[PDB]
Amino acid sequence: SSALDKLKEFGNTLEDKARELISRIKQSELSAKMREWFSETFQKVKEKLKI
Amino acid sequence: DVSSALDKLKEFGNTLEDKARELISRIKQSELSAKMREWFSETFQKVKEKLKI
Repeated sequence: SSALDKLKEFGNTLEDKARELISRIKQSELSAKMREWFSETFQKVKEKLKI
Repeated sequence: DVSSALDKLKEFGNTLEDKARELISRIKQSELSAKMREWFSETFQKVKEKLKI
């Protein structure tokens, strides 16, 4: 059963890496959306108070 | 187009998770086969030993 249990460990590492990836994608998305929001808000404040 | 990029990676990650689970089920299917192949061969061996005797 050597090739089988080797494949089972493989499936489990894959599953864990997929979930890790998803979490990092969402944290990056949160980071990017806050960057864009902050910058846009700043620019609007700039625009409303000239230079 | 960053938005479409992160979304595509989200979709990839979700599918990879699903395929990993399917892989594990396929492995348990082969496990069943291997165990039965052993049970059949061993049992037949005994049939021979018991009778050839």
